Amino acid sequence: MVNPTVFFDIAVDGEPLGRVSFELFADKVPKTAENFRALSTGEKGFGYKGSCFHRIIPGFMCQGGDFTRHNGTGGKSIYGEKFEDENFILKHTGPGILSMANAGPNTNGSQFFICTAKTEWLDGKHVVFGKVKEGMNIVEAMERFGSRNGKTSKKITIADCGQLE
Repeated sequence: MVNPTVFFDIAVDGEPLGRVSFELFADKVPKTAENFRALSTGEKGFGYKGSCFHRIIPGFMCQGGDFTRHNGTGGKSIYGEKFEDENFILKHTGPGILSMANAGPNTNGSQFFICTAKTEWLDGKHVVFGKVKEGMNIVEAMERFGSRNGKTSKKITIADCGQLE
């Protein structure tokens, strides 16, 4: 095997921005990687396609994944609703890190965030499970639509998403 690669085609108020591809560390966090992969392909009948990045903070991160409530309070995993923190082997070492958002210990659903900088204070609190492979320039572009409190100036949506490799 080899770690899977998924992609997100980002749009700003419908206007295509570009593609961001991610390598999912299935070799270190198989359960967390699988949740993201399946939600990216939409194979379970629900997922990221059509959802938006509701919280974008410049110099920090781009958060999304709430396909149920579309406001940062919903979303769900492919294992029911919420699942345990698999492990904290990987750290938020720098820009491009893909990690799970949560509401405290063992509350992983579908929400995730892409770091635009090293965020060591999240180590041991959020499960790191992947990283940007291609399109970091697109993530930087998305970052320009965020604000200090996270509210986005325009709607940043996942026009399409799926698996490449």
